[PDB]
Amino acid sequence: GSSGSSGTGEKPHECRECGKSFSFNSQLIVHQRIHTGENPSGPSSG
Ligand SMILES: [Zn+2]
Repeated sequence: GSSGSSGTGEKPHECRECGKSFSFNSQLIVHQRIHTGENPSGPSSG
């Protein structure tokens, strides 16, 4: 089972959804499609 750790890396594009980081925008965009794309466990409030 996956684990949890701190300090992943600083990138010019962070995912306010989960907290991920992508050196490039195009990337963060393809990832965010996972939050709005489906209906996970409470993605966001507003
Ligand atoms: Zn995310």
